[PDB]
Amino acid sequence: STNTFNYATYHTLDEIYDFMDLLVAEHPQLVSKLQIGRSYEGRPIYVLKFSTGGSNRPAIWIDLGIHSREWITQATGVWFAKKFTEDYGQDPSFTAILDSMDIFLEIVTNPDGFAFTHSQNRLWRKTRSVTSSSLCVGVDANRNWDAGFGKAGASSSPCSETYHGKYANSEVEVKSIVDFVKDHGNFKAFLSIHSYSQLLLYPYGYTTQSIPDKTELNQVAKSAVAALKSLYGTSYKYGSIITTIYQASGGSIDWSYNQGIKYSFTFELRDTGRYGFLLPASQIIPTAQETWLGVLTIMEHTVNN
Ligand SMILES: [O-]
Ligand SMILES: [Zn+2]
Ligand SMILES: [Zn+2]
Repeated sequence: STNTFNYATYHTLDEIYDFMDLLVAEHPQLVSKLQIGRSYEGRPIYVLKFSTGGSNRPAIWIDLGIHSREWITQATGVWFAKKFTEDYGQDPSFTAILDSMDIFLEIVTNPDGFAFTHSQNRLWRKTRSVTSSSLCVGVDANRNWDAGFGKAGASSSPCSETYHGKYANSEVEVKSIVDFVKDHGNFKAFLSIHSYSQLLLYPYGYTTQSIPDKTELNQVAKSAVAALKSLYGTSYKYGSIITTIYQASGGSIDWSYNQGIKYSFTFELRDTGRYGFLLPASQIIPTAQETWLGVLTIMEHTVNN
């Protein structure tokens, strides 16, 4: 049961996939599992849909683990999934959100790379797509989106960790999300989870031009970092991607924002470099707890209060 599943340790790809089947079996009144595509190697790509009814209700997209090595993200996603099922009908605020909006959660956005971090390279970041012309494998899925694709902030060299691929959406793991979100057409928030650095970022990453909704998103971001900090005092910096980290092209939130999805944010979770990607399992639950308060604040702003 999801009640005996250990949320305080890291899991394999199959354990997480089995957890998904368990959650759907236990809470059919709220969650269902969708296969939106298959990875380069043929692994199914799954999205959990949380909904209380309706026809094409406004939605919130949340993806985790696009960069496979960022294990704290998939772990936070599993906990989030459990959280949603416990809080509905309990937390008055979250209850109002699910009563008028659907939440789409993608725990393992890059399954091939995730399997690879467990079998061969713990620090693997990219997908596992093969390019016959190179001995190097993979494309950085967060440089593959049609948002300033091929511009500064990504590399054209296949061996680079930030290789953008041959063309925008070349990676099936990316195309499957683009297609799904576009066909859906009613997403109001697009949240992508990463690690590490402790930053809450909004568009743009590919250009220094300010998004027209700059002042609003910056206020929402300030509110979200305040709420997250309240719990354990964890401090986050926030701002546009280009001014807060560096210029980065072909990123997902830049693409989602240009698709009319206003509340597009990227979270860079714990820590700031002590452990980096190898965050100890003892910090899983705490990280998941604080990030939740931050995420919820953004959602309340999308239902509009
Ligand atoms: O990242
Ligand atoms: Zn990342
Ligand atoms: Zn990052």
